[PDB]
Amino acid sequence: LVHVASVEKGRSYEDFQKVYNAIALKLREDDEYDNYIGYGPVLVRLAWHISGTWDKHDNTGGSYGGTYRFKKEFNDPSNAGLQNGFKFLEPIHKEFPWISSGDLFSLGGVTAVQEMQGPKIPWRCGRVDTPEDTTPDNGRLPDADKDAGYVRTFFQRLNMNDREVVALMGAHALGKTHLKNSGYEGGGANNVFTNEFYLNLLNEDWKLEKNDANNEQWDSKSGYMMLPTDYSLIQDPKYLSIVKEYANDQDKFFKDFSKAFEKLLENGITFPKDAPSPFIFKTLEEQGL
Ligand code: HEM
Ligand SMILES: Nc1ccnc(N)n1
Repeated sequence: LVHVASVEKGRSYEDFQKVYNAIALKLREDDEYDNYIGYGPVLVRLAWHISGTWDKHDNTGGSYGGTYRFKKEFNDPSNAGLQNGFKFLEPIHKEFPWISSGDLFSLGGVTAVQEMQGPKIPWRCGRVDTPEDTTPDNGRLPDADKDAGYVRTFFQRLNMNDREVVALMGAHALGKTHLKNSGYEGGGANNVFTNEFYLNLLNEDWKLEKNDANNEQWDSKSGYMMLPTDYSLIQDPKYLSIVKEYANDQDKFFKDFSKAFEKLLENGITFPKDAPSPFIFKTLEEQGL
């Protein structure tokens, strides 16, 4: 099963920069969302969830087909809360109706990372909407209650190694958990992309507590929170070494995150040899906008 990237007809970098800018300007405007976190974190999560259905064994799922637009996927319990991100992107899609759904959802993630002062994430266009029957069944996204071995095995299906997994999980500095979405609560209100996930894991005093949904999570008195799967990164000796590395090297974390996140967003896609090079979008700030 082969998904060949096909550039939206006649479109070029400048077209996609316009879409980036519209997302970025709406991120700035709609600042009240989720007690003033804004939509950055939820858009990052959306990009990851639409990508994280991929299965390397058969090339099912993945970002290419834009299948999150179909009810089976939209309604996955694992996706509860992402409807907020989809509704954010609706007016962007109306303005730019030519962009494919997978391109839009993945570009939303890139835009959010960059506008939150994260690394540049190169991004390629050409995902093509596929029909409803290509939607992957629910259950491909990861559970949060499990341990390091679960996380390691889980990510092999997405062709991610230990460094890639630990880098990707640094996104858990962003936003928060919401009890009514996932059965986990808390984390604060951060909307700046930094390496603080790693620092927090290493330097906070963590307690294993039960939340109001009767699930265990790790809490600190400063207000940070780690899921069991987050905390597993300091329980496993191989993950812990990498956590330490990123805690101690912001640039290294940014570079490794960028490469893993692009990879995630591109898994499953065949780029023809004469496809455009990846685009690196300017932030609003770099444009003086
Ligand atoms: C073992 C892997 C992972 C597990 C089990 C997991 C689980 C979760 C859970 C349960 C939440 C809370 C959702 C809610 O209640 O609203 C969450 C939030 C989030 N996740 Fe993950 N996650 C994983 C990996 C990732 C990865 C790889 C990324 C992206 C690179 C990511 C990005 C985020 C973001 C940005 C949020 C905050 C959402 C918001 O503030 O609305 N997660 N995750
Ligand atoms: N453990 C997590 C996951 C996502 N966001 C925050 N603030 N904490």
